[PDB]
Amino acid sequence: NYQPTPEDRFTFGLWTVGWQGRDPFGDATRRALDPVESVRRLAELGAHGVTFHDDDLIPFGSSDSEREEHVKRFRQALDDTGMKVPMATTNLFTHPVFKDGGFTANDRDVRRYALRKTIRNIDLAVELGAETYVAWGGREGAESGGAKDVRDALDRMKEAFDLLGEYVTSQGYDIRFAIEPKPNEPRGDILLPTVGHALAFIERLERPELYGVNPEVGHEQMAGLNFPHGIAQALWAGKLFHIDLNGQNGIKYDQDLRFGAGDLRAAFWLVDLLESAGYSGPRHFDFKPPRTEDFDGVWASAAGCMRNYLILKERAAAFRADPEVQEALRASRLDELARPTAADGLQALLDDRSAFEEFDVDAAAARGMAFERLDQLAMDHLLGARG
Ligand SMILES: [Ca+2]
Ligand SMILES: [Mn+2]
Repeated sequence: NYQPTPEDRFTFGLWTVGWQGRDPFGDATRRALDPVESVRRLAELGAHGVTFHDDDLIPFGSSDSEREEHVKRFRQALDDTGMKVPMATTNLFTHPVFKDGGFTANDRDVRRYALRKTIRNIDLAVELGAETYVAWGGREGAESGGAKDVRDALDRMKEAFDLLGEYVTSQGYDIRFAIEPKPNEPRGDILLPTVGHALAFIERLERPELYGVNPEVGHEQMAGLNFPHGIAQALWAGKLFHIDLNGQNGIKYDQDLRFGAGDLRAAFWLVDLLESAGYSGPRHFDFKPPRTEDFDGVWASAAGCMRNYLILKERAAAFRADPEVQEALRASRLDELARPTAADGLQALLDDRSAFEEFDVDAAAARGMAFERLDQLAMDHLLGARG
């Protein structure tokens, strides 16, 4: 019955199950959770670990002795349970100082503060065991055209990331960075709005090897993009350092539903891809139990994240192992897609009359791709009508 175990690498942010339910239009519907309780409860559900923003773990503005107590208690709960902390991040979005951004705030003093706040938490993240440090630039962007010169902003963004890379290098840390794209919300448009834009930006950093992406299901879907396709591009680039799993119904505000909700078939094809590509990173849920729920419903929603991943993993595996699917894939020429177009080389291609001058385009055109039969096998497997 689809029971999670630590090898599944399922992780959760403190801010996920800890979301109190405040929204644009609404006061909290749930009391705050102690991070130690979340670690305990998630461990009992079969999670592998947890993640945190600085300000989730240590309230903003804490004294040194309050900070020490929060960290000691958390480290303790982790040491007790065997829960890991594979990723951490900085809150560069809540405090009003970040109203125009952290790294790309127009005010230079805010950009410097953002970097110092991030570096403090990188040290803590490393201490607690994180392999990935995420950046979600949710305040980087604009509501209006004159407010933000994007080339200058990208210069500032690059400067910031490059300084963070210099910092980790100077310390000999092994931690790597991952940019979590989002196209909009809370800014009217956010910089680096998709996986593609983040991948492209990373190529211009001084040490690109230190940076990858942390794509989120719902975020790419807020641009109407195909999340599995974007993950394939990230994999192709060697940059899928981490991933955020959740659900989203289409182009609208960022819902952060439990994984499996929203676009179920996209969830199926995503799990298929991660498993068959051998992604080995965390399966992290950046989700929020709806504010309709009480704590029982929080834990049910968290369990459902994991359950749905495991159901989908079984269905995708059954699909790929079915001889009838393997024959359909061949019928649709997926194998031919894996062959070089011209391993014979350019000159041979140019001189090959069979490729062009003498190619029977009509016979090629007439060959059906057989994609609908393939996709109905996939549907039948997902729905358990096969497998
Ligand atoms: Ca996320
Ligand atoms: Mn989101």
